[PDB]
Amino acid sequence: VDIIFRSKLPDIYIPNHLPLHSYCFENISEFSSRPCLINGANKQIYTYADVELNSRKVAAGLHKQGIQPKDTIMILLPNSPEFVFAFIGASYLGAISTMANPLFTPAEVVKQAKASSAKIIVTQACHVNKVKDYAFENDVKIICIDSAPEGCLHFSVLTQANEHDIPEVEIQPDDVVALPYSSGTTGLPKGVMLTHKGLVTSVAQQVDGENPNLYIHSEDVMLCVLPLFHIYSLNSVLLCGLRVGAAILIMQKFDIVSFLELIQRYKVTIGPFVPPIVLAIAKSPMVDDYDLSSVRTVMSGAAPLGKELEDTVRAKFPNAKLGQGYGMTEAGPVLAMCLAFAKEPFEIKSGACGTVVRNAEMKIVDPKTGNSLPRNQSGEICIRGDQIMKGYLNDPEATARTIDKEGWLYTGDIGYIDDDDELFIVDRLKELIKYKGFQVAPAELEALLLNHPNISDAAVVPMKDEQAGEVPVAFVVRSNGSTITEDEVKDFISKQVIFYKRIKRVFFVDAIPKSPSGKILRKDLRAKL
Ligand SMILES: Nc1ncnc2c1ncn2[C@@H]1O[C@H](COP(=O)(O)OC(=O)/C=C/C2=CC(=O)C(=O)C=C2)[C@@H](O)[C@H]1O
Ligand SMILES: [Mg+2]
Repeated sequence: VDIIFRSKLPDIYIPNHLPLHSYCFENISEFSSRPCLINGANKQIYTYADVELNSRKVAAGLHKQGIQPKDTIMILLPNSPEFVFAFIGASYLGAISTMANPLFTPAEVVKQAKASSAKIIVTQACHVNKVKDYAFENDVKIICIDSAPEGCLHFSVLTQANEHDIPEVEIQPDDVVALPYSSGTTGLPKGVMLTHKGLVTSVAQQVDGENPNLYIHSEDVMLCVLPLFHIYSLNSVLLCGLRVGAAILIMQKFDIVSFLELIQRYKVTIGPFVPPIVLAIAKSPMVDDYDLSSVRTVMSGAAPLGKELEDTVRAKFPNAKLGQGYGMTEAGPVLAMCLAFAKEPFEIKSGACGTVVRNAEMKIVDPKTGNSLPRNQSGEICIRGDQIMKGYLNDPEATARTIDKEGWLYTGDIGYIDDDDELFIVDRLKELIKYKGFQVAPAELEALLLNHPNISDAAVVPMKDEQAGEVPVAFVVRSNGSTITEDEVKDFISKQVIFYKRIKRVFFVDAIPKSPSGKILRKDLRAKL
């Protein structure tokens, strides 16, 4: 029998039959006049009323541009009010938003645009070159938020639309609303189908209930420095923030001076961070010149944090509850959330990534035997609940390998739960690399390397790194007679991928360590490092 773990919080009612926009704005009349989005770039503020209205106008505009229920738009933007209006606008139509890093290479963007069947790409003028040819050849509309080059529309064409022209629509709970890309537990990036039901469940798991797991309210100011095109910020910052009526302070990029100035100036109360930001706070000489006493909650997620950094956060944020959250795109994303963040807080331990969310079930499974394990024994973390993905777009085979027929999502993460129901992640079974919290899929890089006429075989694995947590390193077997150097390999990759996917070291070997079956012995390679 499976040994099942649950939250220390009781199950709650979740209205996951509601469309995401209906749920997120359910209580809007209570904070209609309150600030919703604060743009750190220009200090423009939009109220809740504004955000709901603009989203509805954008929905009408998108419909006029040809977006029907179940159609897809691609958002190719930095953190911005426009990102938000496009995302919520598509939700109103029963449509889907796929989101991507605006700094992706042309090849990377086009691959995702093709895979997702995006009908419209929303971007900035400076990135039109990345998609122009593809979009013209395929009649994909390009909408720019700043200035429209030839053959593009301005975002104003969406906001000019009348909110009363939103068509009648019957959105179902299992309808897809968000399509972030993730490589999951093996292979290439795949389209993660996140539904209305799923996202409502995940948000509720965090912020709803008499004692919410992550207590945020309508007087909080939450920093949005994490990218909205990734699921952490999208769900835990934007969607959770909207649900409770919090102010969301948008930053387009991390800059230490801007970051500190904004926290001090706006009296930021919620800090959703990743370990590299925590590291910058611990290391920077200018931090001592700032008043960060306003921050009451500091969360780190997306990558391991560790004891040394956890300590200096305490010092630099004297009034904050500090802890971690643990998410995975396929999981909706949140699996576990620090209970020190609760309205009535629980005691926590350093290095824990939280307690499994309420209205969910967790088990720990030995990868060798398939046996579910008791407390204080490490194995693969698995989760079940309404919050998880519907599956991978156009990939039933990968879905079947990732979520079993009893509804269990296998994360590829190794951990244990202790006597206080605190989850600790100790290792990663899956091949995924995390550079500053960003996914790096080795399979993508390995495919590129194997394509080089002077490379016979290759394996990409994480190497531990202070600044980035992990960096991608390549083990390369040269073809016979090949003289390709470390820099030549690095350059070959650097010309084809976004910066964070770059190979930082190349180790040349006679053979890639493989199992008898020929699967890369990644654990063996990590051990060599
Ligand atoms: N706290 C963590 N400690 C160690 N590893 C972590 C942690 N969080 C994520 N990971 C590793 O990243 C993988 C998922 O990559 P992904 O890029 O799919 O997803 C994320 O990272 C999302 C993390 C979130 C964190 C929050 O606190 C939150 O509120 C909402 C989301 C996952 O399978 C782990 O290997
Ligand atoms: Mg319905």
